[PDB]
Amino acid sequence: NVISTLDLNLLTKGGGSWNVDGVNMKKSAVTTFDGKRVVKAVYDKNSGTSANPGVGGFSFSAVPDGLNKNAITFAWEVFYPKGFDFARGGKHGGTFIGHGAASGYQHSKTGASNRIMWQEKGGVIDYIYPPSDLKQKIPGLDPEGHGIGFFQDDFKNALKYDVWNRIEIGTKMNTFKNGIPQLDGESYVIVNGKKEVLKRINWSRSPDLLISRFDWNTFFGGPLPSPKNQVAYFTNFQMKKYE
Repeated sequence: NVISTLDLNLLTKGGGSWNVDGVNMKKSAVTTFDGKRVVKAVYDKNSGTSANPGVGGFSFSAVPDGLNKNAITFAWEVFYPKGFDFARGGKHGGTFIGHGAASGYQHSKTGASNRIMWQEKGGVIDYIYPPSDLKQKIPGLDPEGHGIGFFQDDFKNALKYDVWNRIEIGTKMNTFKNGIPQLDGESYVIVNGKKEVLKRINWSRSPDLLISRFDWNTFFGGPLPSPKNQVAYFTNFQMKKYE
């Protein structure tokens, strides 16, 4: 089910068939750790969102050759050395739908996003910014304020220390019938083999607005930044069929 795997030796040289762009390496680095080619994500104390002054994490986008715009999964592995402080959560990355803002406390009629966040104590959630002005039937899936979290009770302390945790996030567009979005989009999260699915999502308002990119942007919060200088390692970024 793997379509392609990002070669991190090409991360700032176009990413091969991933078409990687917008790399913000910051204080992070591609290196070798535990026999694997990884990105060492460096989170300085007080780093998080732009509201916080420190430097932390790294980002990139990709539109890989082979991206199924109607349904796709992205996957990666992350190693948290013992003692890492998860604070009260942060971002990994995920998929964006359409165009227009769908993060950063902004929404748009044309855009949505489906991201993984970590949580306190190494929990995981699905974290969604849905489009403005688009009907939803899932209670609280609202395009205002911050994103909407799902699965908090299913992945408590799922991210263990000193191990390669395996993460996946699947996104499946809703269908349209005579142009009306059909509230049959889906999302799923997998952490170390445990999968949870969310059904009945409207991901976009019209069939021209489909999955448009992978967006990687790892940082603490909001609203709390990294409480100390610390690192995590990410590896094995894959684009996979939606299962």
